[PDB]
Amino acid sequence: LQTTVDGNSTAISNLKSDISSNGLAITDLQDRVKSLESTASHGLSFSPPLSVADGVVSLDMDPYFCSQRVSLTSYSAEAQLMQFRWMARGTNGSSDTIDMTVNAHCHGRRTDYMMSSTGNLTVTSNVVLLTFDLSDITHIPSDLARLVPSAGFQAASFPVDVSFTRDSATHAYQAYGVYSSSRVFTITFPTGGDGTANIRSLTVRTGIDT
Amino acid sequence: DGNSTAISNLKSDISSNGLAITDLQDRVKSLESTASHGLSFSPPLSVADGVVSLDMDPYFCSQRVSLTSYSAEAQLMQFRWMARGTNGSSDTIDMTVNAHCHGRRTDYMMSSTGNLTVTSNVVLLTFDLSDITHIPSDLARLVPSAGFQAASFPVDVSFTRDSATHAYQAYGVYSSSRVFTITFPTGGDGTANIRSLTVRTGIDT
Amino acid sequence: DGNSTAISNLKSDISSNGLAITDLQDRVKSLESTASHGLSFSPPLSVADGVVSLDMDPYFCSQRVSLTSYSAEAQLMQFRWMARGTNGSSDTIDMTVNAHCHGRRTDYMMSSTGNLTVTSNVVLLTFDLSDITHIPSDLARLVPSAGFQAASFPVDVSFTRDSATHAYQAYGVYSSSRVFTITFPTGGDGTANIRSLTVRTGIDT
Ligand SMILES: [Cl-]
Ligand SMILES: [Cl-]
Ligand SMILES: [Zn+2]
Ligand SMILES: [Zn+2]
Ligand SMILES: [Zn+2]
Ligand SMILES: [Zn+2]
Ligand SMILES: [Zn+2]
Ligand SMILES: [Zn+2]
Ligand SMILES: [Zn+2]
Repeated sequence: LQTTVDGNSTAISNLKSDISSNGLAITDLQDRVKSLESTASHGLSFSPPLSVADGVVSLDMDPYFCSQRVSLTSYSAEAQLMQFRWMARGTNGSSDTIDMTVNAHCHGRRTDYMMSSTGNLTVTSNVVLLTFDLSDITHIPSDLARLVPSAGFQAASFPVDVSFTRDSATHAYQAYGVYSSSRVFTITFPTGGDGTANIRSLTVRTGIDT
Repeated sequence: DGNSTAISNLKSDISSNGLAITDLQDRVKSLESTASHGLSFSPPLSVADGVVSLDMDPYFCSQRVSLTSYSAEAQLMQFRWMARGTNGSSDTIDMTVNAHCHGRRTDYMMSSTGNLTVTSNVVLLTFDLSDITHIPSDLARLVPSAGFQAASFPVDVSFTRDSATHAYQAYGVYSSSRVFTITFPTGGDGTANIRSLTVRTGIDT
Repeated sequence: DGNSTAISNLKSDISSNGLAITDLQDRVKSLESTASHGLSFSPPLSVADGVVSLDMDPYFCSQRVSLTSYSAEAQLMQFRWMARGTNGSSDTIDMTVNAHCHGRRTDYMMSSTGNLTVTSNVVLLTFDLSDITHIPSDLARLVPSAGFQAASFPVDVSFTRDSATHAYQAYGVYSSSRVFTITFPTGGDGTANIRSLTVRTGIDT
């Protein structure tokens, strides 16, 4: 009986020792888990144009502007040469309309217009305004987005080159256009004289950022 | 019996350890669920030694804190290029070419002092990179992008014919990455000679 | 013997706790190895309060879900620039300048007021920002990028001399970030006056 009690006491002391070892290991774990819980990269999110899908972070790229070939580079979208007819509308120095043959070269988010006319435009003053509304294109191109300027571009007048024949002589002017809305721009240019007169063989060259 | 008290005390400590273990298990299971553990990066994003970068083509873009336009130096290349009549001419003509490369835009300004014999009212004139002998060091600035190659593109031409100037808004098209052909009116019909050909155009590379 | 049973029971629970601890140590070691810990982000990527962004120059690019071209408003600046003859002229000439700033491109359309006295067959004409009257607020739009400044660039010029028009494909080059000089033929020799000078060029900013 004395040996029972004394032996059990030694066993208890050994158990105490094990419990303290577990106690210490618990504290080390608690410190380690506290440290892990403070990890800065935990909870990261990504704002457009960055995005995550199934743990893969990507840069979302507009193919008319940029692409990747390992590094971020310029546009991958195919260029187009659009060909259509556009009835331009004279105002402010003309009441007439003129049918323009238009080639629109769309490359990246730049669209360059090259236009020439058949027929003529009667003018009454030394300056005329000519309006280009997308609704007046004879057979609207499918890719309409390429003919609409960006919000940034729309905010300013932009240069337009014009040439035409008046009294069997060709005149040419550095002129300007401006968008009155996303679908409509108007150009203003000298007519090469005063009074009622006719100009023909009108060419318009300009370009826009889309 | 003194032993019984010691046993009762040990039980309480074991139970305390158990509770702390359960708390740790819950916290570690929470840590294992952390959404950011699974993260990788797709080009043009890349990671090296824990640093995540945007890899940038210096001909297109750069950083000055924010992502901005190209840092690559522009170049004004000057060289001669033999162009080849390929329809409406079987003649050739040596062009003096200035190529202004700025970012991924390359603008051509060409002129000639020679003569081109043409046989019809339209001529096709071909520009193959192989016909540049004194090549510049960055020949990739003369190669259009895949996207740009997909369409015809505007070319202005001017020349003299029978002592008269002619100028036309004309078009070119790449038949391959190294070759484009311009198509333009010759200013008349039959066999004739045109002089002082100027060509102005540009490409996106 | 009774406390012997109780000691066996305590032993079993202590053992269970130790094994639970070993498993937690393995899981925590694994968590400590997590590759995504300590990720950082290099310009133009940045992080603020755990949100990772692409910092975008609004004159170059923007996002509309995807990374796209500039959002900044275009501007048509109008000002007077007094250009200075720096070879083949010691004269000055006042230019009316429209600068069309769209994204990081600035296109100049200039027309002259008055006559420029030239002395030779080529003139150099200098455009220093200090000579602009009523300097725009966004002066940054008139300063070429470091990349652009590295090369000469095309400039179109036209003017009148002795009642005849002349027009040349010419070139300019920046001597410093604030100053460029254009070089062009004057259409003759000796002392003369040219008028109605127009200049058209563009720069990447
Ligand atoms: Cl006992
Ligand atoms: Cl324990
Ligand atoms: Zn006129
Ligand atoms: Zn973690
Ligand atoms: Zn002709
Ligand atoms: Zn138990
Ligand atoms: Zn286990
Ligand atoms: Zn003077
Ligand atoms: Zn001349």
